[PDB]
Amino acid sequence: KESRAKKFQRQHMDSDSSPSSSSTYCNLMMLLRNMTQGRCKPVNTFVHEPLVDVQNVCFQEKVTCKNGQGNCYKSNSSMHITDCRLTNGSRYPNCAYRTSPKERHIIVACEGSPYVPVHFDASVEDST
Ligand SMILES: [Cl-]
Ligand SMILES: [Cl-]
Ligand SMILES: [Cl-]
Ligand SMILES: [Cl-]
Ligand SMILES: [Cl-]
Ligand SMILES: [Cl-]
Repeated sequence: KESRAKKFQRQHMDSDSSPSSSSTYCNLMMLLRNMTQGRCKPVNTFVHEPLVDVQNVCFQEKVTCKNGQGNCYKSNSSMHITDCRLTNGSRYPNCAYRTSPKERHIIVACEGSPYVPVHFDASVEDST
């Protein structure tokens, strides 16, 4: 049983690991974070920053969510992230991933009291 805030942490936070993800990082992390149970989650982004830094994004630049609804916020700073993409050849229960580390501003949807990230919306390179 999982709140949206807890689901966000499980799926998208990886505060305590190195930014330069090796080629097997997503294979290991998608499994460890329960994103290969029932189905292979096709795409996922992990953020290698402190929780407080990601939570604080809810109080940074307000931007439009990709679907035009909800309240989204773009980080002031470029953060260490890793994109994970399900390989073409993969099929449940065999879930293989390509790992792509990068530094990007994150855009998250926020809600609740406390007002916290509940959805990873997008990442972008450009500031402002
Ligand atoms: Cl950083
Ligand atoms: Cl790609
Ligand atoms: Cl990518
Ligand atoms: Cl999400
Ligand atoms: Cl980009
Ligand atoms: Cl792009």
